Amino acid sequence: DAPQQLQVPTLAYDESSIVLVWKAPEDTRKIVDYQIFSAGKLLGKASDNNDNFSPAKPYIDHFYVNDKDNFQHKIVMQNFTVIGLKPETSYQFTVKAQYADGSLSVASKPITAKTSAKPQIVNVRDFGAIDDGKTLNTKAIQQAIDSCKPGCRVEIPAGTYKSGALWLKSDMTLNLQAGAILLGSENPDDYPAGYRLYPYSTIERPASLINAIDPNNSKPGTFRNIRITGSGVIDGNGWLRAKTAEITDELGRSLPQYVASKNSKVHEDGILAKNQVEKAVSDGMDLKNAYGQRRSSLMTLRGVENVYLAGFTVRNPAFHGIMNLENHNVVANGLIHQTYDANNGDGIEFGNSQNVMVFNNFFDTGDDCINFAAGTGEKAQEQEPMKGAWLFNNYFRMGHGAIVTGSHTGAWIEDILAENNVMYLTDIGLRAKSTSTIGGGARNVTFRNNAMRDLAKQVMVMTLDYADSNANIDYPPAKIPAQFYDFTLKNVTVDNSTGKNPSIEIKGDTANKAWHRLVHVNNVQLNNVTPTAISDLRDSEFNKVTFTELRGDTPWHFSEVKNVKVDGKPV
Ligand code: NI
Ligand code: NI
Ligand code: NI
Ligand code: NI
Repeated sequence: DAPQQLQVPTLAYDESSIVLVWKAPEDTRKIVDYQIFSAGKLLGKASDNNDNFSPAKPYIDHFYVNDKDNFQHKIVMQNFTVIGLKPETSYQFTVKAQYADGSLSVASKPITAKTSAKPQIVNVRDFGAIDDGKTLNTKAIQQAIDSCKPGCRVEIPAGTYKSGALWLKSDMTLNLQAGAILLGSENPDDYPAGYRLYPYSTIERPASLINAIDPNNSKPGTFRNIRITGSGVIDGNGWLRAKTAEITDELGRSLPQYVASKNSKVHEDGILAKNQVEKAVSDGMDLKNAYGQRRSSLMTLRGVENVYLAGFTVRNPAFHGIMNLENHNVVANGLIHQTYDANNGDGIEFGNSQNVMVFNNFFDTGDDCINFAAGTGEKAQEQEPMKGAWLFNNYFRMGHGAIVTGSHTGAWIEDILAENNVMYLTDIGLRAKSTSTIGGGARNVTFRNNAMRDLAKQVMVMTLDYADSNANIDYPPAKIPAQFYDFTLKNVTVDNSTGKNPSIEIKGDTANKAWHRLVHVNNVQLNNVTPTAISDLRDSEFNKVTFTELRGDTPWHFSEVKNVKVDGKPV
């Protein structure tokens, strides 16, 4: 059957290049690659193209190096980058599946796609931006952005440019060139009032280092067509290095290591984080809220329709890494996150956003790699559901969970597909969490065709707490309680999970009517992991789940279950 849904991701094109992605089927056992054709002429194979353009790809190939016996699910590439094109030119494209036996599928339905016109180019050095070792460049960089006409590319060339909060606008690209480091100011005054997370949030957070934030309005379409690209680094200047400041990773490359702090330690551990918490406490906040709310995140983009993030390295946030709040049509392509172990330094947060795509990312994060959020309590639905996410061809290294939905489930997290990824040293593959009074939940979540090694904690955890007016809770409680259902875990392999907690852990509170339902687990092999602990679950089935080298006596531990089934036989 022909590959489906060949497409250019939102804004993933410029004057000389176009990125293509397509769906891979559920069952890829026979598919070993994809070949891409332009006007029926072979441009190449997806595997080879990713070797060239994806920062995840060498890590992903390397993951299989010691996999004699073919234990690990072999992921396929679902993207191809076309370069060397001409400005304002249409190109037609098809894709074919390449099979084990060497034959090819029928072509996909073609697409035509057109490169853009060569953009006005604005260099920040022409506004007096300077890498001189302590000029603050905020004004220079903001002047360059302000001078932008629609379609402008703003360039930060090689060099380290210290900067305070910057404010982006519609219809522009900020390009961070090779050798460019955008460095956060450590001065809290360089980050003025930014935003409140939700409309009903009461504490104002500072601006991030990079912002698309309208002072009054969060609605999707407040901004449009924002692109941040290039192979340079955005460094938030949040934290000191850890005692072991740098490590050599599994490819022999160096990773930075950021101190893992807490609210009572930030005065010794923080840089911007320290200074911002100090300023907030002296302004009157207790230390807990100052730590929790008053550190600048690296990037906050709110109300943007069409966002393309590509190529850049993220380091050292004072708080979160990349935040998307109420955006539509977001693509993150080939970002490199090196933020281990900055406290709350998650890779990408998606908050009440729709139609989001992450591919070719490398994640080494201080918190969750990819987190989904949708508000809290009765007011949550003041906002869009968190709906439509497609996460593929990424390499997850360290982090609190590769795919996390969310704790904040109020308006619903839904229609999430994470396929053809590799995880190595990550805490957890799939994490789903909520409490009763948050409301909403998550549904239609598929985690499939992923391979995992040396997980630090557990494979998959779905947890639902009660309570009640037992609550020290800031939002109004939800009338309909939080639930999870319609979760699919298929064609997944894990070798080693070094935590002492349950490999597959599903937990609720059936007494208080809190259960999960409609969990479908098919064709999963778990080697050298602990037994499962599955609670509060109904109308679910586990088929062709094989445990080998079990760290315990029996894999299956069930309690408080209704209409569930292994494979194929009632529990
Ligand atoms: Ni090859
Ligand atoms: Ni640094
Ligand atoms: Ni961490
Ligand atoms: Ni956490």
